[PDB]
Amino acid sequence: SAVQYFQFYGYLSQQQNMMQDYVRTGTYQRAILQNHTDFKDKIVLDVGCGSGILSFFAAQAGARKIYAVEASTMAQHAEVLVKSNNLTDRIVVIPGKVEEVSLPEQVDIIISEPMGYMLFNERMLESYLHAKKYLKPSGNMFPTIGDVHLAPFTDEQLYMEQFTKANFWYQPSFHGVDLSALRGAAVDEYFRQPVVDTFDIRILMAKSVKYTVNFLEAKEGDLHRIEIPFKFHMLHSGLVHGLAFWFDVAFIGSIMTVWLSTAPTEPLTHWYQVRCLFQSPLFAKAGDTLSGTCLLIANKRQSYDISIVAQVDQTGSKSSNLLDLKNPFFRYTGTTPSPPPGSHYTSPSE
Amino acid sequence: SAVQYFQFYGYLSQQQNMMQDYVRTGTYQRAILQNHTDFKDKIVLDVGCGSGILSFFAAQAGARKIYAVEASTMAQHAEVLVKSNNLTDRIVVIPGKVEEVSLPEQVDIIISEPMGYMLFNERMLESYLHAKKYLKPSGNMFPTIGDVHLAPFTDEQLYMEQFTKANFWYQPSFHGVDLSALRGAAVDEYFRQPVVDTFDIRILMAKSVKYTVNFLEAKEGDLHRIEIPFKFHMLHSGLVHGLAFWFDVAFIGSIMTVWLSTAPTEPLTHWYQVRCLFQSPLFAKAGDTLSGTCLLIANKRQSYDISIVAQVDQTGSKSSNLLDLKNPFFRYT
Amino acid sequence: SAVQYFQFYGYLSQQQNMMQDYVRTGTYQRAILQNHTDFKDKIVLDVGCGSGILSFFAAQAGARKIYAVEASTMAQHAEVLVKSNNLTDRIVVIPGKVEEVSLPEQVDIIISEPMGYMLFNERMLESYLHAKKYLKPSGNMFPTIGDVHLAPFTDEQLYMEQFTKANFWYQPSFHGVDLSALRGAAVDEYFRQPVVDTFDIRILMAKSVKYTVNFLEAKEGDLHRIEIPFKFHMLHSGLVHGLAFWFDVAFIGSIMTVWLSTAPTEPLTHWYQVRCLFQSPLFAKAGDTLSGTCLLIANKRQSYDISIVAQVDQTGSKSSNLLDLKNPFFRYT
Amino acid sequence: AVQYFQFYGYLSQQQNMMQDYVRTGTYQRAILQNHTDFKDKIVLDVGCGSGILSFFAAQAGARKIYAVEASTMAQHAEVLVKSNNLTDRIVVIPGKVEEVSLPEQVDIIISEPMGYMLFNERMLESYLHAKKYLKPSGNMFPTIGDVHLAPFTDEQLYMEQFTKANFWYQPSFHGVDLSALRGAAVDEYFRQPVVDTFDIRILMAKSVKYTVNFLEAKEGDLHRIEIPFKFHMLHSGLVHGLAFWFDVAFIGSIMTVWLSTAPTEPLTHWYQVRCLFQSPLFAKAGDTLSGTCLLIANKRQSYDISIVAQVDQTGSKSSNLLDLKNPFFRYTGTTPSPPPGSHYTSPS
Ligand SMILES: Nc1ncnc2c1ncn2[C@@H]1O[C@H](C[N@H+](CC[NH3+])CC[C@H]([NH3+])C(=O)O)[C@@H](O)[C@H]1O
Ligand SMILES: Nc1ncnc2c1ncn2[C@@H]1O[C@H](C[N@H+](CC[NH3+])CC[C@H]([NH3+])C(=O)O)[C@@H](O)[C@H]1O
Ligand SMILES: Nc1ncnc2c1ncn2[C@@H]1O[C@H](C[N@H+](CC[NH3+])CC[C@H]([NH3+])C(=O)O)[C@@H](O)[C@H]1O
Ligand SMILES: Nc1ncnc2c1ncn2[C@@H]1O[C@H](C[N@H+](CC[NH3+])CC[C@H]([NH3+])C(=O)O)[C@@H](O)[C@H]1O
Repeated sequence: SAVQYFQFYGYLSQQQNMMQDYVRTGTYQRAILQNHTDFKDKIVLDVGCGSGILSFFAAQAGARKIYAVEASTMAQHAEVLVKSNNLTDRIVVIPGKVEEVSLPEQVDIIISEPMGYMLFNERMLESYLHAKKYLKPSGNMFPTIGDVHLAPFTDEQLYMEQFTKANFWYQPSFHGVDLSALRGAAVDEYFRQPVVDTFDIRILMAKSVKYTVNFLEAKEGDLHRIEIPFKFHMLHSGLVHGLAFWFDVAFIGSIMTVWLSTAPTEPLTHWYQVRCLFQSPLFAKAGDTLSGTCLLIANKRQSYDISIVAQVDQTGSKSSNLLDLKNPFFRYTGTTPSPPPGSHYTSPSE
Repeated sequence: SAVQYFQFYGYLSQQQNMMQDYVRTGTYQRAILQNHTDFKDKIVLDVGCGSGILSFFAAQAGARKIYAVEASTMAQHAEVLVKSNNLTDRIVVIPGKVEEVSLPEQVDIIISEPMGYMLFNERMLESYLHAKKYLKPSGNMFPTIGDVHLAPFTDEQLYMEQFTKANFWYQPSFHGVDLSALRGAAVDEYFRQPVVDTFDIRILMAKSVKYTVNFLEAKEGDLHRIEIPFKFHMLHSGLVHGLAFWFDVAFIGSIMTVWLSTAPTEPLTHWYQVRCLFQSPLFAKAGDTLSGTCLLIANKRQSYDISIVAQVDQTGSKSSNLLDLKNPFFRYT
Repeated sequence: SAVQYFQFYGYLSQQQNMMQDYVRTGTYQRAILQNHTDFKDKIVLDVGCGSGILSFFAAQAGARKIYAVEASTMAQHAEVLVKSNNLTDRIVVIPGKVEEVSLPEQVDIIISEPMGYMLFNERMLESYLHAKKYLKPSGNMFPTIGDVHLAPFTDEQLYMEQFTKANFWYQPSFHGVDLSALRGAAVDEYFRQPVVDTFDIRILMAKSVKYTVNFLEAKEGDLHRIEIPFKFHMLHSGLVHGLAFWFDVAFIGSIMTVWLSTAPTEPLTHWYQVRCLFQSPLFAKAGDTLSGTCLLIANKRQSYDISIVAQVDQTGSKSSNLLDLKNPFFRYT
Repeated sequence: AVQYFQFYGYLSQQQNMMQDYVRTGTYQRAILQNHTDFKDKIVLDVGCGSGILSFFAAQAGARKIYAVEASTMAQHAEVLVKSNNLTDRIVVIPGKVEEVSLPEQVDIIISEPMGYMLFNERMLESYLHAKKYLKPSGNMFPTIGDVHLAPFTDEQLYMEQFTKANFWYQPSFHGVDLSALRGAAVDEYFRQPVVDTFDIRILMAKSVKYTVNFLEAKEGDLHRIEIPFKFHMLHSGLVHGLAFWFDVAFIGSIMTVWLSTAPTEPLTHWYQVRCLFQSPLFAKAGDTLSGTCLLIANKRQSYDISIVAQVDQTGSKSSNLLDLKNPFFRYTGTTPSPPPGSHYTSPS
């Protein structure tokens, strides 16, 4: 539901949680300030301003007028901050959906933070693209482009954990009740959940594949159906338990390009990384090719139905999987991720 | 939304989380089996059967026919278990809301698990009471009664934990931005959050006060406005940081009465306990009396508007508070 | 106020308290005796001799004549010690303020112990500098130079101790009275308090910054306005709760240079260390630079109005703070 | 006078006084339980500080409350009067009660003018001075003040003074002979009244009480306070000095309420005060310890204390001169130990 989505972002604690992500917030601030010529005396649109922080960064960069659109009740709080920071003549908070509000004029640049898990979750990118109707023909988008990265991984424990949980139902006398008939359904449910957390990069079995969305060119409708083909050339031999997902966005300004990355090679963000499991894992040897497709289909719950089909070309062994991005499993514990066993090529005792 | 509510309970993982609470499940089973004569050859209604477990307990106790009503998709799973457990002739799953379905006959006993945090959360108690339209005049209800217990507590660490998070909004220059104008709003939000977890009973400053709901006598409408008065006789001197809440239910059967407790003196359940924090603690001395009321008003979001007003009678120190069950702080780890 | 100062130093217990600081007294004695050649057959001025201890040290080092100026009543006690130690021909107690007395001749070397908290507190340094009107050209001063050290620190416990105290004025119903309107005033007051005590150096977030006062060159008026710029290169990521202050002085003699340090890495002195708290801490990452200035303005109440302005340059996060040396928080155990 | 009022300008001290539950709670109870003395009456709060007592008076139904305050605290009180929506009932008057002007005479005066040994800080004089604004038959809250004194024995406290002074009794402190100042150091320590608490078992006789009736007394009475005493010794031993504490009474129309700082009561921010004899006196149980404690007002907002004590049966005499404005704060928080030899039955 949309109501619930906007209720979630009405809480100051959630805004705070996002603001406290230093990578995110700091990178946005740097991206805006270091490209000051894209903002000085310009007209700006902030799509989904929340607390208003990005608009304040735009004001720090010298913007003449900033329209800050916000659909949740947070809009009232942003208005309080615009007043208390004495920026009433430069920032105008507009309550409502960017799809339904009216803007007084066209803008030189649109800024937003529309990314969700594996980039697309929450389907805010559509609104962000929708807002382009207010952009002048020479206008810019901050972020300008988004890269989704995919890679196959091996993680036997993560895989087996699912069955360990579902096997609760495989008992003939739970307080006298035979639960076993539901074991299959429980297994399916667990494997339909994308897994949100981080991992050691050594579990990755091949160089990532990149899928790019150019926000200046893309159309809203483009995000209702996203087909991501992939061809992985395996670097390590073993069992492929699924695909890991992360993303980067780039702010391409007149002075410099600034990147915000959620890669597992980078410090963690509140986006972590996402893994989609194969219910049937695939064996591959170094040198093999793992080919297939990831298809994201927009649904009515502000999310996507994910279909992943993969095959090892040399053996023809196939795996097909369906996942629901709206019900991810938050697994992150804070514990340092262990590398796969058999990572020692020299004696650990030396 | 009701949609949201029933979507939450459609997941098998959630059913599993509830089922693996051994105190809960075991206490229900014992309550039913030790009172088998209340079930033997009887007609039963299971309000919100979920996986169907309570209906299976009713069947174990010899019930002749069990109508198991369930509004979520879980209903389909319960049907599978009834079939696989060879009980098609005794357990009948009725998919839908208990407020909207039709039952073939009146029942001798209603069984359910309608309790949430502080007993009243999620507002399933209303549905449970509504189901009484299907109850024969001499019929029973399992649970028969529910007691919510309140007690004042002292916990500096918790108070400062919430305060520290709220003070983020005190910053005059977060990346150059002055957030302070929202500090009052932030404190209000954080302290409206019920704190769900457990605690050592040594933090309790007075004997608990009890508020009883008799499910046999109560009417549905009664749960639209719940006024809970309290008068505590302080046993320890110190700072009262808020009120702790937990609950007991009793299954009053023909053979014996069995209690299910979520008290902090008892083994932990998936309900843990709930605490309401005061934005400013109240100082009290041993022997003082802490008086006031907890008022719950049903709202349009499947929940309650809750106000807690407490005062130290001797000094007139008053605290007024709002609690939002829609936004709990799950602190347990 | 000057009256109060000189009343304070009139008590023998205070003199005792200072004399029993063995690092201080011992370091002074070593500084003077190891550089006996700077005193042998010389004329000395002891600014604020108190008990006279430093003058006795000068006499031990072979000085021909020592003028020991003291404005408090302690002057009479010193004279008793000069007589009982049979040093009347060498130590001459001059009662009065160094700014007002008359000395018969110019001196070869000035000795004093004019340091207070953060070096500058109590404002005896300007009197010490004023005394140079009696110094022969190329004459020496013990101490010769003073280094004030600054460093950012993180200490959540201290911050919340002070914030907890300030939150008393947050109460909306203290014995029925709403105090909250004064919370802003209370927070401002408590956080204006320098925190006097020691700490583990592990709380420091960056290499200290040095500010040097050369007592041979500095002029009296210079201590009426002191501007200390600083640029810290952050070595650790975290919350900067404020700035830590300490000081060293050097006695640069002809035989050797002797240092008296009050650094937290050194044995404790009665000066401890001083910390200034920010009402709101500043977040910083390793590699960032924390820049700003500490401005001390002499006020008419024998103290300084202190302003500390600091910012995290990468984010523009600013903190402006006031410190009141007149109202310290003595925290050491 | 400047420093005195500078001290009370800080919110932290007001807070320290407010957090003393005995004091604050007892004032609140005294005022609220005697509501007929306040309901629709004209009130004067002498030295209102934060204004707390005025708020108590307002809770009790006062028609108008004049709150006089000489320190900067006056504005903080003004902020609280506005924020508590009581501007038509409470009027904050910045300035000294001796110098400001009130338009009306009042029915009752409230204040908290007590210091160490009751009299320290000399605020009672201001309090009594304020009676120029009191209607005839008007009341005083507190109405009377009782100072209690009793002889004590505390060998450790006594010997402590010499232990501290003997720092100066050494011939080569870093090469310096300090000995000549030892006598001066000893006299200095013994001039300091000792502020802290103690076990009531160190007290050697029932206290003697000196009462000041604030309804009857004049300001001038407090310039010279002569407190005669005659103790009937209950325990035998060495008498090292006199212990001091005080009570005040709020004598209302409905009931009388007491605020005590006695060592038998929970501790207050006033603690208790002990004045040492530089020469102790031996006494037997049953002997009489007679003499006088004379408090003489000085210009330092305090008193010079002269204590002359004698054991009548032996004629052993001791005299002491003390400065109440420079007391030694000795309190540490440690549970006070009773004197050794307090066991009458086997401890094992
Ligand atoms: N079509 C739309 N019209 C208006 N407002 C919208 C919106 N879609 C999302 N929002 C808000 O936009 C914010 C989203 N974001 C990120 C959430 N992952 C807030 C980012 C904020 N600008 C910041 O950087 O702190 C939230 O407050 C959302 O209610
Ligand atoms: N008015 C209503 N009509 C029908 N069904 C309802 C309902 N209100 C709740 N439910 C279901 O009842 C179950 C609740 N409970 C506990 C949730 N805290 C499960 C009870 C089950 N019998 C068990 O004990 O495992 C869930 O499946 C809910 O969808
Ligand atoms: N302008 C001045 N003219 C004369 N006397 C002064 C003075 N300023 C301070 N004093 C005294 O100097 C002493 C200071 N010092 C340091 C005290 N923090 C005494 C130290 C003494 N010399 C020692 O080392 O034992 C005190 O007695 C002060 O009254
Ligand atoms: N002649 C005088 N005229 C006006 N004000 C005076 C005063 N003498 C003392 N005060 C104030 O009285 C207060 C003292 N008292 C007690 C301190 N020992 C505070 C009482 C206050 N009403 C409370 O109970 O909190 C302080 O603010 C003092 O500046």
